[PDB]
Amino acid sequence: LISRTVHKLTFQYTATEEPRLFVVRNAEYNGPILDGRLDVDSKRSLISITEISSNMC
Amino acid sequence: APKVIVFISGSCLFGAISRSLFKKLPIPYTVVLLILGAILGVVASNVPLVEEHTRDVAHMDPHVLLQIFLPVLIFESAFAMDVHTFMRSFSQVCILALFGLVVASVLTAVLAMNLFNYNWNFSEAMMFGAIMSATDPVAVVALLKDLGASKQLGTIIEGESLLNDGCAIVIFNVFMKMVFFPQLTSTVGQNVLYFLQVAVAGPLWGYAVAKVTVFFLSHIFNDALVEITITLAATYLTYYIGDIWLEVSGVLAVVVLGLIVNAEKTSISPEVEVFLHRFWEMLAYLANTLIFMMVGVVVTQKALVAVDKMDWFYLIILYLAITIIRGMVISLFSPILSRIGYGLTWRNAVIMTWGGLRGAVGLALALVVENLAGNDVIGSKFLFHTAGIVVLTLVINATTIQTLLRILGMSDISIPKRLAMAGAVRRIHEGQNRTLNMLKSDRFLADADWDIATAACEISDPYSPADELTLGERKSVCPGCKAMVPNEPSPREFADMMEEARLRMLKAEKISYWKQFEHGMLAREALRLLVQHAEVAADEKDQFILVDDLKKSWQIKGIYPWLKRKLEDLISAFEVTINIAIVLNIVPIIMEFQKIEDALRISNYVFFVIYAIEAIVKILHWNKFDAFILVVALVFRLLRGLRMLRLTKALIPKLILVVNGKINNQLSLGYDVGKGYIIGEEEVGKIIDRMVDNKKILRELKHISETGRLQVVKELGLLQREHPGIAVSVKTRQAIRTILNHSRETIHELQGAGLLDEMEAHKLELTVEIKMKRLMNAPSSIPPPPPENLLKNVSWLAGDMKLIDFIKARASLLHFDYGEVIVREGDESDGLFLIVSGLVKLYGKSVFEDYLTVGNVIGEMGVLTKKPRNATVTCETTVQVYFITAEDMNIAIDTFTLYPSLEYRLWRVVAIRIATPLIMEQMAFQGWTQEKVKLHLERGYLVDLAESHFQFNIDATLEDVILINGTAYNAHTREEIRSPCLISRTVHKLTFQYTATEEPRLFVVRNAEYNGPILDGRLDVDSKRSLISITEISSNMC
Amino acid sequence: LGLLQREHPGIAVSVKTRQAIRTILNHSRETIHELQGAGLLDEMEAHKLELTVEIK
Amino acid sequence: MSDISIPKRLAMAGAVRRIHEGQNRTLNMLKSDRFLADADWDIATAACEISDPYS
Amino acid sequence: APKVIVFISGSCLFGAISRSLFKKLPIPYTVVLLILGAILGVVASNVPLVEEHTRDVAHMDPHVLLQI
Amino acid sequence: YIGDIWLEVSGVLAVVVLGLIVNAEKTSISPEVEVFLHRFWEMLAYLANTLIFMMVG
Repeated sequence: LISRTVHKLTFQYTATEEPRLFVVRNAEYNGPILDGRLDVDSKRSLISITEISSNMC
Repeated sequence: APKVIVFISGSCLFGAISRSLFKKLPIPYTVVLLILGAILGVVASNVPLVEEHTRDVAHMDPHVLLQIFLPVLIFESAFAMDVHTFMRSFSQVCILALFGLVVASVLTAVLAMNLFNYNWNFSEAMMFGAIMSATDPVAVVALLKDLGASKQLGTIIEGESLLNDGCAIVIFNVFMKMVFFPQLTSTVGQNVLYFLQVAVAGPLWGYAVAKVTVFFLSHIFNDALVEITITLAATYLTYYIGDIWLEVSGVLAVVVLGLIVNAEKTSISPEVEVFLHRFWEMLAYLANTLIFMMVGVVVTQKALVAVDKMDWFYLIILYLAITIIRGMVISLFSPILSRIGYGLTWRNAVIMTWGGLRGAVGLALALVVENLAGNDVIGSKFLFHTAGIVVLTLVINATTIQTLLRILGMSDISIPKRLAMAGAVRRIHEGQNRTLNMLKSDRFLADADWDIATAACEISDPYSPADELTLGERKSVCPGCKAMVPNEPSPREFADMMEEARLRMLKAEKISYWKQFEHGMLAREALRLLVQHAEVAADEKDQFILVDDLKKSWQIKGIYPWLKRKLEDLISAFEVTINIAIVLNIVPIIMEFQKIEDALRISNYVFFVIYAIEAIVKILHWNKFDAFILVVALVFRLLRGLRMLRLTKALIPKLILVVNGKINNQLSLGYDVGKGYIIGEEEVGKIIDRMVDNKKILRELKHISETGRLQVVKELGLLQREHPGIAVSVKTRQAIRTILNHSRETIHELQGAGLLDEMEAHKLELTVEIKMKRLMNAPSSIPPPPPENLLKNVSWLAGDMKLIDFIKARASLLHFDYGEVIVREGDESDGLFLIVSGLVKLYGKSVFEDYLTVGNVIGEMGVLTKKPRNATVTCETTVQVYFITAEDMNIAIDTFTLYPSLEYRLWRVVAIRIATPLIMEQMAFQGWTQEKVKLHLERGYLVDLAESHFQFNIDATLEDVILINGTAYNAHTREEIRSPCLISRTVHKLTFQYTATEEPRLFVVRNAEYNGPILDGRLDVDSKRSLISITEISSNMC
Repeated sequence: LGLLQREHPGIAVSVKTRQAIRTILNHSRETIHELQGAGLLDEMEAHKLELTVEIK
Repeated sequence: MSDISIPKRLAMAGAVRRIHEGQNRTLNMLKSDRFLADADWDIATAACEISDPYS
Repeated sequence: APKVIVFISGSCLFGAISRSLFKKLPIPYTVVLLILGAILGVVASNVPLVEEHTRDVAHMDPHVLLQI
Repeated sequence: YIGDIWLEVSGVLAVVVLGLIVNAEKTSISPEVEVFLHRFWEMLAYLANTLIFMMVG
């Protein structure tokens, strides 16, 4: 487990190693924004949001 | 063998089958219960055993039917009501229910007399109209609750139904006593006294029993059964005593009792509140089931032998006329109802007209007409027409009220609610995908049938022309990150950006208010008011949530401050003995109102020992009144005057306690609404940099938010200055509630960690629940502390008696009147200023503007850093301050140097105050409230940088490192940091330069703590062998 | 436990599917609670979704 | 049979100590709030006191 | 007028008072309920209105007592 | 009622067995209904004890 003391990792690329690194990124931003786009379909009952974005203008 | 058990339990089982089998069908379960009752009735008419069962049950006495079933229905209808929304629109509900009920009963009486072939007089026709005008919508209230908007219409319909049922039973009882049981004659004075008795002493008797019940419930801790028993016994005793022992309308008494107990729900423990809601719903369900079954049995046994084709025709015309009459009533009251703040639209009027569902109250009154008419046909016609209009209203109005809400447009799901539900469903789906990918790689659950697991775990979204055009306009409004094309704004798209930013700010404010309520900071009603103001402000053109509409929450103005000051002007063990003597002499007043009444109670206990020897010779204007009472006693009415004067001079301070309680209840809501607004604006200003990207819009929204924040802070400070003691009481209530809520969270986090098992955690949670209930019954006006108690309760000063003594020795209480300037912006730091009275204004060019109040200390950073001042302080009221000079603070710093030093405590207070915006800026995106940040920062400690050679190594045990003052160098001197800043993950080692006039300060928080499963310790038995207690809780041993 | 699965295979698959579905629904319940605490979902909509997971 | 066992006594004492340090942290936070600074803190400290049930 | 409501609700209120007033005392609330019932019984033997109430309630059928 | 009246069955043992089985199959009830049912039957037994002791006195 690469600790807090390490700041930058420089991997050597060679044969028979090809190193693998697994990272987890700080939960997520549960955006209070949450803008989206619906589209009405046939019979006007399946109106459903498609593009849940939460990052817009 | 009681056959009532077989009928009651069979009705319960048939209602269970009816509810279960007809979930999908739109026909309600009450009409199919009525059909099953009719089948049981004809089976009873054929088979004699079912005749025995239904004969001894369904052919009930009328009085016992009302006295058992009506209090349950009326109390559940009052207890399910949202009392605050009911009272906000009490005017419309009252005028609609009362006046619409009396004119609908009159019109139904006139229609019955002029249309029905029977020779009914006006009294029996008014009985018929009273039964027909009683409405019980429950399905319509449920449909209007779940279908989003028109939230107020459900409360309007439910309150109108409750008052309609109560007043319908009142006019029914009046005309039943006109027709059936007496037919006596009385004068107009007795008639107006009887009307006054019913229509006034109903609610007053209900109020008296409700206040006694609420007082009894407030002082009951740690037994739910006593509380449920008290509620049930209070309801039944109120109805029985009012209707039987007095001539009081007991229905109005149970209405008032239910509304008051629903208002004072905080006097009940919350688990008992949840139980009481489900319990009264269950009792009303059983009452409705029994009434509908009995009505079906008696309709097909006794009421269906006089029905003809003309009766069926009259039933159809009666249903049409009742709907037309109710619609015309709502239409004619539409101007008066529209003149009030929630004016009815035509859509709400149509829903109110078509939601007039008849029910169990009208069925019960028809049943008592049937059983009181005897062998006459009038009861048969009453019961047949009531059951017919109940069946017709249930079928037609339930199905068409669903279709009519769909057609009129009130059942549409709003676009923001659709977006929120879609985001929740997407989060649920990605969480389930993560859980599935975890569970497929487990060493135990690898061979599970995953098709069935994926099929069973599928949380679908419940919500699946103008709308598409509007949504297309919104996505044309926001290109942002998905478009990824730069451009420049235009004067139409600038207004579009401003409007969308306003909507985003209001949505984030609503999210902040719900975060405050969910973490136990807001009350419920403050949350409702704040989200209502945000939703109202989202509907107008360009307004935000204003301050002027929020002022009405904390407008304490009314009759109550005037009563408070007048009774306090009137106020300003021997008295207990005299009050006990007057209370003991209260009973001979009732005796004199036989040995001539035992010599008139021995001359009224010899004039109450000659007024207790003239109050012990006036203890060797109130005393003038006592002397006048004694002189009148020396010269029965004298005793009455003496007793009433003693009662007045005893009951005045209880009246000021009631006035203090009412001002406290309004002031608590005002403080909660204001604090919710302040916390919401602070949170939305922490998250406005990500949302609003245009800088002009950012500056305008920040300016509006800061003006609102400053106005609310100033109003709350002046509000504290208006009523000081009640302000101290509400602040102490909120402080105790915060401490106990966080203790509850600590018990829950110990229960989740397994360190405390469920029984011991339940004991400790029982202790904190008892403490919350005792906090509810607090004094409403804690007297305000002197300046000395404020000075002893400063955070740094508070720990040590010696430092308290030194600072109190070298304090200086200074007084500044209105408009004076306490300190300038650019002058030197000459000392602290602890505000002990009043409100100040911190104008400063940091433009930093703030209002400080009682308890805040000004100049701590100034007297530590030896820096020129930041902001000038001008008084906004008369301000009393404690001026601890800089020389006194410096010699107190040089004097007190223990392990908690004065320097360490002062720098810790200012370090928390300067580290809260940094952690809130860098970590608002992880959903952290300000209170959680303050609590997480309060676990920290400053580092003695003089100890470790002025170089500091950030190892993995440190969570957040904030440099508070001075400059620092980082790692292999890569750069320099010279500000208040949150030292990030990239920095590994801090090397501080030690020089003059900086002396840098660093605040660190260390990685929660190891909650040791070890937990070894040592006890020691003491004298009497009862105080055996653990001393050395170690959790780190061999 | 491996030999116990080998004794009765189908009942082992049923109890594993029960525990898997229960784990997924418990974590969905925790996700609804963490959306309710974050304010993104109000109390009525969260009560609807919790009603769905309770029915499941 | 009514004696409280030693491990249960230790667990309850640890829970009470965690409660007390949490209340001290909450008090030090609440004394430095811009709204609740003038509360009567003697009453708050008296009302919030989760004593150990097993002494 | 069903007097069973007055007896049932009075018993509920007296049990509430008995539970509330005797939390600290080791004597249970059932025996003090029995003492209050004895006081109500001699009051009923003297006063005829309480005789009417307790007579139509407490002199119950045996079968309905068991079956309820 | 059916056991004691319509048959000659000891209905007390029937209610004992019914209560023990419903207590065993508590997972067939929803948990909020389980909490309600516990407090509800405690309340009904409290009212029954109170009424029996008052009547006996």
